[PDB]
Order: sequence, then structure tokens, then C-alpha cells
Amino acid sequence: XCFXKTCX
Repeated sequence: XCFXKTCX
């Protein structure tokens, strides 16, 4: 779960 600005 880390894709560009959508990341955690």
C-alpha cells in the first residue's frame, strides 16, 4: 500500500 501521494 504505497502509490504516489496515496501512501500508508
